[PDB]
This record gives sequence, structure tokens and C-alpha cells, in this order.
Amino acid sequence: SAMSVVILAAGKGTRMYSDLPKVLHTLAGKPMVQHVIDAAKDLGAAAVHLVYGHGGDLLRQTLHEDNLNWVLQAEQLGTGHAMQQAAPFFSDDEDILMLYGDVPLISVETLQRLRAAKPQGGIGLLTVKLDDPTGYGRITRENGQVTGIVEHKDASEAQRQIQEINTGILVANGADLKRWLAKLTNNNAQGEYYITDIIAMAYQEGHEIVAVHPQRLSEVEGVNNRLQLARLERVYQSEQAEKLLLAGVMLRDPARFDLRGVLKHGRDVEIDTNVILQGHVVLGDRVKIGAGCVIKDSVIGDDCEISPYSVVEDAQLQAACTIGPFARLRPGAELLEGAHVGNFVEMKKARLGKGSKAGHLSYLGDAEIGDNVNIGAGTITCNKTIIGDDVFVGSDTQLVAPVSVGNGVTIAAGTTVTRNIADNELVL
Amino acid sequence: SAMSVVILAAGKGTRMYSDLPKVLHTLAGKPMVQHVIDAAKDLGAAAVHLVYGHGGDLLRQTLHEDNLNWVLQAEQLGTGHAMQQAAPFFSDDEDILMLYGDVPLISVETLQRLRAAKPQGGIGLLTVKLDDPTGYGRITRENGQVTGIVEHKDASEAQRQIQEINTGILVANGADLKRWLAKLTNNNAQGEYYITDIIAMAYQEGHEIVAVHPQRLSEVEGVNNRLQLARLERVYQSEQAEKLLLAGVMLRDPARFDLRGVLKHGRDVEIDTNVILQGHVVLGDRVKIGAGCVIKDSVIGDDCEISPYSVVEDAQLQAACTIGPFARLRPGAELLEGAHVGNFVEMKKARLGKGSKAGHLSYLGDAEIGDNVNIGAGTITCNKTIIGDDVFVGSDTQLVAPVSVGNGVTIAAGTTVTRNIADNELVL
Amino acid sequence: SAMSVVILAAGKGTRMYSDLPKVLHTLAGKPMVQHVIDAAKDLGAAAVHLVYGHGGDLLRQTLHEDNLNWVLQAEQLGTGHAMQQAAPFFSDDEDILMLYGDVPLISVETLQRLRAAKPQGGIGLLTVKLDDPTGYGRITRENGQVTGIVEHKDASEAQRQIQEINTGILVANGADLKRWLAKLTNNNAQGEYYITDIIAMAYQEGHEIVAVHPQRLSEVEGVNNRLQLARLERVYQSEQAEKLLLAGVMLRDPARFDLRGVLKHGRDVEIDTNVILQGHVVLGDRVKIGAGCVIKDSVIGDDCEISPYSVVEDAQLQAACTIGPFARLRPGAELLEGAHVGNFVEMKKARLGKGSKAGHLSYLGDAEIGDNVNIGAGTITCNKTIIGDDVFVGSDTQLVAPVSVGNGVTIAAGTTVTRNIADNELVL
Repeated sequence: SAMSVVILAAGKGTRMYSDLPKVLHTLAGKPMVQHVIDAAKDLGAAAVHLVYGHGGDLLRQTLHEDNLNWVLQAEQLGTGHAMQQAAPFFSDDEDILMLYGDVPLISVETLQRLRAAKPQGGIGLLTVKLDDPTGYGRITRENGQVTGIVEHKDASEAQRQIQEINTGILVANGADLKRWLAKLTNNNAQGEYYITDIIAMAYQEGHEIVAVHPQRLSEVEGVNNRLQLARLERVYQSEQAEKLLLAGVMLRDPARFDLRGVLKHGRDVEIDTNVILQGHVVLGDRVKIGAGCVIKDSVIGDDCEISPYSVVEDAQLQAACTIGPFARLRPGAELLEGAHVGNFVEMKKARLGKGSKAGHLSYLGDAEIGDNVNIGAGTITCNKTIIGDDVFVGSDTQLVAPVSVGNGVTIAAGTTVTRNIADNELVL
Repeated sequence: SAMSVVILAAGKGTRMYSDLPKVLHTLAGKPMVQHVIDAAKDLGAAAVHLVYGHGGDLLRQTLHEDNLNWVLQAEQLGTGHAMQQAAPFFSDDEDILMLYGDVPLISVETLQRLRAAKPQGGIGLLTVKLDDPTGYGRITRENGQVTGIVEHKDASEAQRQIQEINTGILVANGADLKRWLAKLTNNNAQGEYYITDIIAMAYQEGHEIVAVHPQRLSEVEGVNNRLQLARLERVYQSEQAEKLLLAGVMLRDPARFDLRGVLKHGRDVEIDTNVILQGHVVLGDRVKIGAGCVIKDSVIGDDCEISPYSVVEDAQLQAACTIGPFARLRPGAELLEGAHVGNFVEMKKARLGKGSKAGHLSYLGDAEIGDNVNIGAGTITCNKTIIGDDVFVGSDTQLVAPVSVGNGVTIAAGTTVTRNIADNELVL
Repeated sequence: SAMSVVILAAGKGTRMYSDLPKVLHTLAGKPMVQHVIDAAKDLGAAAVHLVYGHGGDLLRQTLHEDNLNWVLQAEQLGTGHAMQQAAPFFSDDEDILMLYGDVPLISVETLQRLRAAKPQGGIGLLTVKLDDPTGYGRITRENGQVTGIVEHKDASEAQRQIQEINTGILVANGADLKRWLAKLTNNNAQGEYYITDIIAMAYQEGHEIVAVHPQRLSEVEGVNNRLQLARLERVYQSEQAEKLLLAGVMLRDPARFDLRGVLKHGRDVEIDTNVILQGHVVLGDRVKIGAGCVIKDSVIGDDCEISPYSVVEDAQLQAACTIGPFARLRPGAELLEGAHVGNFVEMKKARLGKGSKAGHLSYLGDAEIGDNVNIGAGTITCNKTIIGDDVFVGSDTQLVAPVSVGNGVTIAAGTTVTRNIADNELVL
């Protein structure tokens, strides 16, 4: 049926020691909470009620979704209190799913299982078994059926023996949640309203609670300091690296591979050590990536070979291109088939012709290069400048924009150019 | 006595998701099967019968050995079938060793032990003990003597308790193998001919089977997808790094060290993080390698210091040379004693004089530099060009090949050179 | 009370396979023994008696401390013999602490606990419990009180069952040590004098030995070959990385982070993969460090962003500066607020003006740049050269030191400059 998601970002992140609200800190180039939001959209949630208690300005500034509903928690009286703030927006028919902004790695597949498990008029609860539960609410089951959740402090000595604990993620009818949430109370040592209390309410009402379990423990792990964030970073990266390897993308060393975004890979792609991929990268068949490269929001043609320690940003490479080592492609760069970019060469808003080489110490700016052109070592453009097909450029040539150069033109070393040059005309 | 090796590359590598046959995929810069071939040559195998079922063109294209004998397996009817294809080439006197192209890390030392263990007219079989054998053929021993191998499917419940399993590597007389291989049959669920059946044949004939065990489990691990290949890559690299450390080569971080080839190291060599060595590298005493460097098929003199993020290919450095950071040496580069190559400097088919510096933004091409020369920042050569001893070159000087420059010549900044220059003559 | 430290560097480092004495080899940019010396100074040791048997010249050459007292051990007759050599310098009142130069990671906090534990006229001994003690002296306790140390060779079969072993670190009154050290003897298979014998002497005299335990086993681990050194390197680095993460410094990947020295970090600092920090680095609030950067003895202003694969040495950056990618800052470089250094740009003993850009292929040497200056791509200085505020420099301009350039000057591309330039004067 229909569903909505409640993401909780109310928890204050003092241990982060940051001015940025905890949930906005990045994991793999994307804020933690955005991982949770993206899961909610995949599941098809109609609305995403985000509950925050601090850093409102930064949260709205960073996060923009059409269905994003902002819910203030004036003071931090606990998970149960937070769900009360969002309860008015719950629709009676829709199932309401409860997620946390500091638990980025919850899997969409595990959430789909949780929804199926929800009995009607009942609750589906994500639970996990820990070799050592300590300070964790313990699932209490009689005759194999869930009856409630016992906080560790209130835990009896027998209940401190239960391996199963509470993740805090659950699913319930929207109307049911509004009924239980009204019954909540603050009479307890902390003074908080604990969401866990609704599980007992369901059992007392004769409704059933069904528990499912996550595939990995990482899915339910949450972040409270930079160290745990760095740990989940490595978990996420290694999870992606194994998938890519089994999909036929070779990684020389999976531990030294960072993917921040989405990769579309052809067959027989090879990626060496310490490569970082960012944004949306597209790699063709038989693409090679040298050690230490960084590629962001770029497309690489089939059979291109990027040599080591090259940096590419929003560039478009056709097939058979080669670049690097130490090449640098600014945004808007573009190479045609067979083009070579050499070491210590930069390109901004420029296009290099087919079979055109800029082998050394050359900067190209707001320029267009013809096919089969040869760019001299040390060539520099003070940007727009255009060059025709089959031009040769002398070593250390300077071209002052706007300069157009004719097809077949040949230019002498050391030349400095301020006028345009006729086709097939030698210039010195 | 005499020996030959049968390498099996018949297994088809669908899980690799590749056009390249599985056994050709690289581990540490060398195809897996080539690891096996190289082991066979160390052992002194007279012939290496490679049995393939697909990708013949690529295999012959890649692998060239004088003793390499190519054996087609028309269809993939199992290991026993494959050994039948090679059986005609077996010599009666020679012992025949059975290896696999997807098991790259089998150790030469473990294979030497296997040969000694072979009883005459009998079989030596490599076996290993696994905490969890599942789907593995189980060694069956009566009174401590081997009697056969039991596939897991046919395994009885007691036999599913045996820790010892079959590696698939074995040694037998060449004549014996031809006798057993004839007796093989396809009557079984798969329809394959299992090589494991010969072990029972030996026991029924009264001949003895003797089992040895590998030193590491990695030696017998085989590759069927990119992930397992990447795992063996890390195993191999870490095995080399420990050896180098105990041999007196310091590695700042062994996990971030990749050796693809053979290293000859002097004493007191230090290698920082994320260095990659390729081909055949020779390092002198007290050589330093900066973080991120890549060295291929190059020789570095005693006491040379390569600064970080330098790339060197087929270069020859004398003692006391320094290069980098961000230096780049194309093939054929050569430095004399005391020479310095600075950042953003490239050298192709060039030689730098003794105590000669090219500190900045300089490209050198098909050139020869005299001793004590100073190369200006921005110097560029449009290649052959020669420079005498004790020359000074102005910043941003261009030299058009072929230009010869006299000893003691001093050249002005911005100069562009098309003629030769007399000794001790200032030029502007 | 007062204290002194005895560091033992007598052990000869044959397994290191080095000409450099073992204790001088570096861990995190600092010689192992210097870790021990630095611990001793934190504890406030009045004197540090270093006992060496070889490589005296290199040790004095490398290690310079005001309180460093050098004690020769003519021949290597064991720890007890070494302490005899230093015993004359012990003061009666001062407690004497026994440390080892090959145990770099001993913690100052664990040593403070050891001192408190020392009974008067008695001994405090650092001990540890090992799942497998083998070849380790075993602590022998009767009624819970220490009575002696039993070498493993002399160990009885019951004593080979004791988990507690001897670290070799201990504390005793200076006078007491002189009394026990006199009683030592060489009558044993090795012929050595074992320091462990004094523990029994104390028990026989009725004095008490009190054992404390280290926090980590790494604190008491010692180095005898390059491999163990590399292991302690990784232990030390990962220990620092966790501290920085909990302190609010984000590390994208803690395993790929090396700190060699001391870091002062503002809030919300982010450090990407494979960064190396050296010497004394100071980072402001919200500083970003790109993948692969190296920073040494440098100060980075608030909000500076260092792009990847940049190398910085003894540079001083004000707030809001940006540099890289592929930027290189030689020692003495300095940037003013808002300055940008682009790719393939070097700076030595130079200062870049506020909001001043050197975007491409530019070398700056012994120069001073005015605010709002624009530095053309390919600009080169043959160093002192000065530039006024609001100057523009053409692409590939060369300036020959000493050249002063006026405020507001604008210079043409390809120009080469040997004279000074008047304010607001265009030059070509």
C-alpha cells in the first residue's frame, strides 16, 4: 500500500565536534541523511518527514527534495516525542516507516522485507542478534511471539541474557501510530518519551509484532563521532568494491578504491590503486585507469587509457583517447577519438582534435583544435582561440584570444600570436 | 628424474565477464598462467603441455615459450578428459606433474616436495586440511594410507567429516598416467571424466598414494572471478613485502606497496607509501623512493633520492642523482652522477650531465647535456640537440633540433635557437 | 621524587641488515630511541643514560640533548652488565627507570603508573599477560606477591604454564639498584649478567616487588628487524588516527593517513586519502586537504583548501588561500588571504598577494607579489624580483632578477623583462 518515511535528525552531534549538523556530514561524497532520503525514494515513500532540533538553516540549505516535509522538535525529549511531532502528517491508510539520519547504511532490500512482515493493524520491527548486547533494549518473546522491548537499565537479569536487541526501525499503520503515540508518557528517570513503548501497547491490544533481521550489522549501525563515520565509510566502499569485482570490473587493490557516486562500467575495465571516482562517471569497455587518478562527472570512451596521477572533472573523452601521466582536465574539456594529452597539460573549456597531441607543458583555454593538430611543448593560450585541422604549433607558442588559425598552418617556435593566420600560411 | 608439466586452461571464465581468457588475466603484472609456466621452468620441466578450450588466438599471441606445447580440448568434459588430450605427449620415463592455470600461487618449493613424495609406480598428491570442507573431494585413508578420493556429492555422511581434501595437483609416472587415463569413464551424473578416479586405480593395483601438504592455503587457491583474483593479488604482494622487510628493505607501509616483477635491492633502501615497482627494477644502496612513485625497468644508482609522485620508465640513473617531486622520466632517459631533475620536468632519450640541474618546467628531447650545465626553468627542445659542458641556459629558452651548443656557452632568457653556438660565446 | 632514565641501545641489529644502528631507524619520522628519550623528558627525568655498544659516531651525530649521558658497554654481556656501566651515575635518592631504545611505543602514562607502584626500597616491574608465553621469563608469585622471574629455559613445567611474563622495564631506588647490581654474576650457560636476577634479590631481602600492566601490548613490543618496525609504524599511525577522529578531525580513510610529527587542528578539518603530514603542521578551522598531499612544517590558514597531489614545505598560508592540484610550494613560500596557486606552479622564497592568482605553469623565485595581481600561465623568474599591487602579467612572461614592476603595470604576452617598469605603464 502507500507509505511515508520519518527520518530523525534531532540527535545533537556534540561528539562530532562540528558546527555542521551531524546528519549532513558526508559518507562517500553524500550526506548521511541523504543516504536515508534516497532509500526512502527508492521504496516509493510519498512524503519524507525530517525531524530536526538544530541547524535548521544548514539543513534546508543543503537538502532539497520535492516531497521533503520539515518537522521541528522544539526540545529533545526522545524518539517517541519526535514521532509525535510528525504524527499529524501521517495519513491513516499509509504505512509509516521510522528511519534515522545517523544510520546511513540501512539497505533498501532489508526495508522491503520489513514492510511485508508488518501484520495489519500491527508492527514490523527490525531486530538483530549481537554476541554481546549491552545497554541495548532486549526483544522479549513469549512462545516465539514478540511482546515488548526492555531497555537495558530496566532489564532483569534473565532479560540481560537475550541476544536479540532493538534497532529502532519499525513499520506500523499510520492510524495505529497516531493511537499509540497519544498514549506515550514521560514518567521515567530520563523524562523522555520512548518510542519502544508502543510495542507493548500493540501486544496489550492483541495486535502482533513481527521481527525481521538485517542482512549485515552495518545496515543498522549509527554514527555519533567522526570515528564511527570513518568506519562506515570503509564498510560502504568495500561493499561497492566487491560488487564491481564480481561484475567484471578489475580493481588492483580494492582497499585503495573510493567510489563517491554512481559508476557505469563497460566490460574489461581495469582500475589501479588509489583511484577516486566522484559524481557520475561513465567508463567504456576496456578503459584503463592509472594509479592515483580522480574522475568526477566525466565520460570516458571505449579503450581510453588514463595514465597515473591524472585529474579529470566534467570532461568528455571519445574512444581511444589517452591522457596523462600528470594530465589535468578542467571542466568542459573534451577530447576527440585518438587524441593524446601529455604530462603537465591543462585543458579548460577546450576540445582537442582527432589524433591531436598536446604532449608537454601546454595550457589550453576556451579553444577548439582541429584534427591531426600537433601542439608544441610549452604552448599557452590567454583566453576564445580556434585552430584549424592539420595545424602544427611550435614549442612555447603563445596565442592571444581571440586568434583563429587556418587549416594546415605551421607556426614557428617562440612565436607570439595576436592576429589571425591564413590557411596553409607559415608564420614566424 | 626427467619431468614435464601439464597446465590446464580449459576452464571457461564466464564469471570473469571478460573477452580475455581467464588464465591470461594478470596478477602482479604477469598473467596467472605465466606464474604456473614460470614455476614449471624453475622445476626444470622439459615440456609444458598447455590444454585450452577457447581463446586460442589470444593465448598463443600472449604466451611464447620454447618448450610450450599446445593441446586443444575440443569440449570441456572435465580434468580427466583434458589429461587424456595431453597423454600422447607424455614420455614413459618422465614424471608428469598436473597444474592449473587458474592456481597462480602454487609454490615451487611445495612442488619439489610433491615430487620426492611420489612412490615409484605410484602417485604423489597435494592435499590440504580445511576447517570446513564443503563440496570438496575428501581424502580417504585406511590405516594411514591413501585409498581414494570421494567427491562431495557421492560423499557418505562419515566421509563428509574428513578434514583432508583434494587439491587436484598430483605427480605420477608418465607411463602409469597413460595406463590409468585409458581406464577412465564418463558414467556419472555430469558425464565428465574425473581425474580423481586414477587414485583408486592405483590402490586397486597395489600401488601407493602419498600425500603432501602445501605451506600456505593460498598456494592451492584458484580464480573464477575478479574478486578472488584481487584477493590473491593482495596475498602475493604482502608475501613479497614481508620478504623484502626481513631482507633489510624498509617499507613505510607494506600494505601500500605493489611489486610487479623482480627487485634487486642494495642495503638500507627505503620505500615510502603507495610505490609501484614494475618490470625489472634495480636499486642501489641507500636509495630512497618517495610516496607514490612508479619505477619500471629502471636502474637507480647508489644514494639516489627519488622525490614523491615521480614516474620513471626505462631510465638509467647513476649514483647521487636526485629527481622529483613531480619529475617524469620517459624511456631512454639517463642521468649522470649528481644530476638533479626538478618538478614538472620531462626527459625522453636524453642524458643529463654530472651535477647538471633541470629544476623547473623543462622538457628535454633526444638531447645530450654536458657536465655542470644549468637548464633554465621553462626550457623546451623541439627534437637531436646537444649541449656542451658548463653551459648555462636562460629561463624559457627554446632549442630547435639539431642545435649543438658549445662548452661554456651562456644563453639569455627568452632566446630561441635555430643555429649552433660557438664555445664560450654568449648568445641573445 | 627525582628520577633518571637508562635507555639501552647496546643490542646489535644484525637482522636489520643495516649500517645505521638499529635504534636510530625511524618510526613516524623520528628515531625509535628518540621516542624513548621524549618519553623520559615528559616524565621529567633529570638525566638519560644511553648505553651503546656500537655506532657511537652516528648516535652522537644524530641525538643531541642537554641531559644526554653516554655510557659505553665495551662488550655485550647482557642487560645486567649494561646497567652496571650506568650504575655509577645513579644518584642514591633518585629512582632509576630502565627503558629500551628498541621499544619505541612505551607510553608515558603506563610509566607514570609504574613509578607510583614502586614500593620504597622495592621494585616496580612492568609485566604483561600473553595467551602464549614462549621463551619469555615468567613472573612467579606466591600468595599473590611477586618473588622472582624465571627464564624460559630454566622454567619448570609448572612455570611454563604462567601467563604473566617480564617486560624488562622496572623502577627501583638508585641506591638499591647499585646494591643489587653489585651482586650480579655471570655463572650461567650464556655467561651473561641477567638483570632479572635483582627481583629475587629484593624478595630475599624482604623488599616487595609490585607489578603493573601496560594498556596495550604494543607499548612493550620491541624491534629486531625491519618487519617488526613496519608493524609498529602501522600501530602508531592507527593510534593517532583514532585520536584525531574522536577530536573532530575527519579522515576519509584512517589506514591511508600518516602523521610524522605534531598536528594542531582547528574544527571541521577534513583530510582525504593518502595524506602525509610531517614536522609541525598547523591547520586552521575548516581546512581541506586533498588526496595525496604532503605538508611539512607549514601553517595553513582557516578555510584554506589544498587540492590533491600538492606538496608543501615550510610554507605559510593565510586564510582563504587555495592551491593545487599539482601545486608545489618550496620552503619560504607564503600566500596572503585569498591567493590561488594553480596546477604545475612552484614557489620558492616568494609571497603571493591577496586575491592574487598564479594559475598555470608558473615558477616564482625570490619574489614579492602585490595584491590583486594576475600571473600569466608560463610566467618564469630567474632569481630578487618584485611586483606591485594590481599588476597583470602576460602568458609566458620572463622576469630577470632584480626587476621591480610598478603598481597597475600591465605586461604583454611573450615579453622578457630586464629593466624595472614604471607604475601604470604598459610594456611590450
